[PDB]
Amino acid sequence: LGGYMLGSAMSRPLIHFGNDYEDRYYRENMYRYPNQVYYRPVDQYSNQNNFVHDCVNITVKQHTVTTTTKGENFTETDIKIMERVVEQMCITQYQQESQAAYQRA
Repeated sequence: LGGYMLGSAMSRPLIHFGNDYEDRYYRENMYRYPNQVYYRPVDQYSNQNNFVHDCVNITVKQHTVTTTTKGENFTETDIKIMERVVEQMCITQYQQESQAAYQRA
């Protein structure tokens, strides 16, 4: 995460899931299964999806590993979250960071 540009609070996708319970649950969880990720600045790398699974590996983790110490832990739902919000969002970077990392490079 040190050599990983924080994905400046992502696009806070808020997957909503189709369940306002979970819609709410991400809006509530966005400070943990959240609207932020860590990754390096990818000019879409013809596969940010790649750096994604690695970013979900850093971000859900930083929130369930350096953060499980705060008392904050995920469940496969909570993870299905970081995988829906983060695997998707970092994937969004596959298309979206070719924009931003084009900009920032």
